[PDB]
Amino acid sequence: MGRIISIVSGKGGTGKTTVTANLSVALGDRGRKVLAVDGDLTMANLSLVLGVDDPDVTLHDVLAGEANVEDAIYMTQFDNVYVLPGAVDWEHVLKADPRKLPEVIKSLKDKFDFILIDCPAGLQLDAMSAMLSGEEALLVTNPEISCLTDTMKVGIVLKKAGLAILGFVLNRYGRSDRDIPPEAAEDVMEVPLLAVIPEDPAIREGTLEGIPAVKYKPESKGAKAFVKLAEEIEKLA
Ligand SMILES: Nc1ncnc2c1ncn2[C@@H]1O[C@H](COP(=O)(O)OP(=O)(O)CP(=O)(O)O)[C@@H](O)[C@H]1O
Ligand SMILES: [Mg+2]
Repeated sequence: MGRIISIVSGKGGTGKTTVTANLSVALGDRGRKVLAVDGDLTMANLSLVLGVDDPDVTLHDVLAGEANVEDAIYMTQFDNVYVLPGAVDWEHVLKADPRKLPEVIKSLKDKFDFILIDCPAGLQLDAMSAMLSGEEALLVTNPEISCLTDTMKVGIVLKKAGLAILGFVLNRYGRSDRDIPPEAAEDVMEVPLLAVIPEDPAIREGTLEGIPAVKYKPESKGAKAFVKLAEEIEKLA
C-alpha cells in the first residue's frame, strides 16, 4: 500500500499520541504492516507509549544527517507494528532539521501499508514540518468548542496544502456534561465523523503500561472503539 496518514489536532491534550498508538496496533492486528512515526521532535513520547524504551538510533539522528532512516526503524511487541522513534535529549532536538521530515518519511512509502505520523499541536515549524509529511490527515479533537474550531482550521490549512482530509475523531466524549454530542460536532467540523473514542480510564492504563489499550484491555469500550476506527480508516480506500 503506502498510505501516509498524519495524526493531527489544532489544540493539544486531545490524544494524538493515543490515537497514533492504538490505531497502529489496531491496523497491525488486521495484518497491515504499520510504521508508527514520532513527529513531535520537541517532546518525543510515541515510542514509550509503544513499549520501545531505549532506542540507540532515532528520527532525530536521521534529521541530523547522522543516520539512514532504515536504521531508525524498530520492532515493537506488537505484530506488524514498527516504530520510527524520537530522541528526548535536548542536543538531539537542536540538531534535528524538521524540514527534512517530508523527504525522510515519504521515502518509506513503499515499505508499509500505513505510516502514521504523531504530530505536535500547533502551526509552528516542527508541527507544520510533521503534518506536511503526510498525504492523508486524521483530525483528532475533544468535545470542546474552542477545540473543535481550531482543529477545523488546521484541517483546511492541510487541505490547501494538498493533503486529503479523511475526517476527524471525537476523542474523550462522555467526559463532561457539557460535551458536544456526535452529529452536532459533526456538522460543525464539516468532515465525516470517523469515530467516537469515549473517556475510558483503560486508555490511560494502556498509556502508562506501554501497551496501547486496544490490545492491553481488548474488551474495554475504548479498545472496541479503536478497532472500529481501524475498520473505518481501511474502508476509505
Ligand atoms: N479517550 C480517552 N479516555 C481516557 N484517557 C484518554 C483518552 N484519550 C487520551 N487519554 C489520556 O490522556 C493523556 C493525553 O493523551 P495523549 O498523550 O494522546 O495526548 P496528545 O498526544 O494529544 C498530547 P500532546 O499535545 O503533548 O502531543 C494520556 O495520558 C492518555 O492516556
Ligand atoms: Mg503527544
